[PDB]
Amino acid sequence: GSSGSSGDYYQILGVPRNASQKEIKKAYYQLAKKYHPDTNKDDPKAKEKFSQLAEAYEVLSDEVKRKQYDAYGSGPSSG
Repeated sequence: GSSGSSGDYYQILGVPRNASQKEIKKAYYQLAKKYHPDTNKDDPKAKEKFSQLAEAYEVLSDEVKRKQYDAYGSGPSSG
């Protein structure tokens, strides 16, 4: 129960583990625009957040990456 999870793309984007291709796409853009580097001038942390998004979608949007990630999507990081 560590306050603040990092790694689960589903969380980064804000979609359920059983999201839909449509939701994944729509969400990705929704978040991206929200955490845009342009609007975020005095936000050096954002630049990092946005990067996470793109990477998240790339995998999800991809059936291959999503499938593999679906099984290899575990957080063994002690907690």
